[PDB]
Amino acid sequence: ADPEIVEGLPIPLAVAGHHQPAPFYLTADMFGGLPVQLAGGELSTLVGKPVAAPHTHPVDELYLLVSPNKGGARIEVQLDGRRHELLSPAVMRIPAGSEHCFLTLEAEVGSYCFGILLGDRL
Amino acid sequence: ADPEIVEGLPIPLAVAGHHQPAPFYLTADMFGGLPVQLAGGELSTLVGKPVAAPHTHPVDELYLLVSPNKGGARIEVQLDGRRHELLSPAVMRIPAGSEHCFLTLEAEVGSYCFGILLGDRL
Repeated sequence: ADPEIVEGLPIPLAVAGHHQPAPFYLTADMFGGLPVQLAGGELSTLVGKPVAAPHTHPVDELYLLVSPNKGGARIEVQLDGRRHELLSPAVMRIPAGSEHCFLTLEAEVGSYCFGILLGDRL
Repeated sequence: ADPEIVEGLPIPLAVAGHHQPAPFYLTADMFGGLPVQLAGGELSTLVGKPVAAPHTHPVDELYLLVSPNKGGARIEVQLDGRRHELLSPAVMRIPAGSEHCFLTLEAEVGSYCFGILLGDRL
């Protein structure tokens, strides 16, 4: 087993507000310790099916939205109780402590949203 | 214009070893300053077409490989002059200073590889 690689992905972690574990691709324990965590997933099966209720983390975060066609995915991010619209590709800042969640309004195969956590606590 | 969002993506930055600019989705200047940078892209048009010669960065890095079907993308990462194989989903550590690059061997629509730079210098 090659210590430079992790193939045991995603790592499903319990996360506040979620109805099933969130899929993690980077965790804080990896490779002797990372300064970020990263969760997310492909959106084609999540149209109209939010992964979570509004929830918080004690670290700043970023949402990253990508899709193979320009504008191929659209999400709504609730932040501080108000909706923001993202059209792929896009990034959005989510301040530490802020109540947030996203909803997929449209996606194609290969649309991805990731939550990038700028620290090691959830 | 909503300061919490960046829609002007990707941000094509000149990067050593590349033949065209690398597509950045997170840059160090964003949102008043980030501690990471992130570049990458969809792999279906990159099968057999490496983006770069071996090159280095002065910060630790991670490669993240995802695809809509489990095992739907396979890449080879050269690290320290030796090839490592990644089958999606996977992550690989790339130590600061280490000569590295990747080659897409197989991908489907929606396969993505990202380089996640654990610092603010290239």
